[PDB]
Amino acid sequence: RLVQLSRHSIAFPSPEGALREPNGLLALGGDLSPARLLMAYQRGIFPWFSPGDPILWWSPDPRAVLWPESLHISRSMKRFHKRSPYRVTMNYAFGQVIEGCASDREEGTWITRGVVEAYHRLHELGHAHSIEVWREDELVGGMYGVAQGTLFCGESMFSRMENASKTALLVFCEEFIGHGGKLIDCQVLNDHTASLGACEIPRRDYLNYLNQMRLGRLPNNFWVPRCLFSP
Amino acid sequence: RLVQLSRHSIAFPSPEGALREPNGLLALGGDLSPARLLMAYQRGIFPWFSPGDPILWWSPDPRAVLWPESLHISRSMKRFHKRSPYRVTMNYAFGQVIEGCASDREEGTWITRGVVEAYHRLHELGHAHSIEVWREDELVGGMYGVAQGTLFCGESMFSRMENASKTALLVFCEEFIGHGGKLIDCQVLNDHTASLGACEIPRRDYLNYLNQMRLGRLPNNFWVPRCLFSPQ
Ligand SMILES: CC(C)C[C@H](N)C(=O)O
Ligand SMILES: CC(C)C[C@H](N)C(=O)O
Repeated sequence: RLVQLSRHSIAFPSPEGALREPNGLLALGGDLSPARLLMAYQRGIFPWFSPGDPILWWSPDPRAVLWPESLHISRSMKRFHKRSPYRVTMNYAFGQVIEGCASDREEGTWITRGVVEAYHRLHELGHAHSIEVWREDELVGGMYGVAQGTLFCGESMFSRMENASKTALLVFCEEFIGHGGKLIDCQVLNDHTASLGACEIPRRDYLNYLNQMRLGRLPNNFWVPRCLFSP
Repeated sequence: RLVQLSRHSIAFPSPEGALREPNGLLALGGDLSPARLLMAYQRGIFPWFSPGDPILWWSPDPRAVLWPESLHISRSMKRFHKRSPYRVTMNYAFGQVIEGCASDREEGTWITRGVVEAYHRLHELGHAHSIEVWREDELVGGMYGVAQGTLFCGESMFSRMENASKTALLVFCEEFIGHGGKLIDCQVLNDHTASLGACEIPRRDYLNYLNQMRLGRLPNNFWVPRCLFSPQ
């Protein structure tokens, strides 16, 4: 299997052909052009690879996902948010947010300048979005991802101050479900993501949901840059 | 005659009182704010002016239009599309399409940073849409415009590869016709648009349709980003 892409085509092989180990490895090569990424997200595929390696494309089985309404907020966090010291915005500083996720030397080490430029293009074309957390005038956290109708693909999140991440995710979810949102894609289940309510589901089911929710929509102004939470 | 708009009011004068030559010159000034732009379209007025000049608003008589079903496709163009090398999408890259038209260097030269931002806002707001044509991984054409119910005002289109904009309009028309689309506004006829089957009707007639179709409605999700046609 494992198809090798090229500049001559933006089409990917079927997700069902992905490898078992590593989980979901479907293709390598191509580029991070706006059209190829959209095609990918449209088919439940996403790019991830370490700096120095060719572009690797995935669609694991199972797929880690998060039902907005199932977001788990600790009793402590709720008390924290009740008197939150942060304010949350939407699409105010995408560059800073993705650069925030990049600078942390962990899972975000895969975010190279090439990746940053690629997603900043999707954000400029209106498909990639960011939620920003502010402490005074400083960005202390947030998250970003690619929208797919009523489905949201969460690429990553970062935090430079206690409870910043949870805040962005807490408020976003309220906003999301409040206006039609139905699902958040987390790709691969991990400890932190699992502690927040993320659960695994068969890839085939994820695909069902995806081509089902990508043709849906949220209010015309749902992604317009604005303030989301401010006491 | 012809009025100076004000940053104060977002209202327009009766299109029927426009000049004959230059055809349709109705007003000047104002700004390109969403509210005002959206209002002009509602009234069958559109902005057009060269860099350096003040905003100019127009409503020509006659008006150029295109009945979707009457789109003319040559026999060799059908042969081409039958085995098409292009991919067509909706709202995948409005900014790139508009910049593509601005780069035309013929008359896309009126499209300044200001005009681009103004139409970008209407896109952000969901009133302006684009149709992209891809060849492999490259954007080779497309068109963008403002939706007005079952009426669509085609602002402009561009081509970087043979038959690109024709397949853009061909695929769009099929999509548009299939879900309730009634008319495409072309503003002012030009050899190319004329070969595609566009024609001229009296301004009072166009306005008549406009006021009828702006009430019409297409599927609630007609404009969400998606692929409309995939090559083979
Ligand atoms: C919303 C989150 C699931 C985003 C990203 N997948 C992460 O693990 O941080
Ligand atoms: C897109 C076309 C059908 C209309 C546009 N005004 C043009 O002449 O390019």
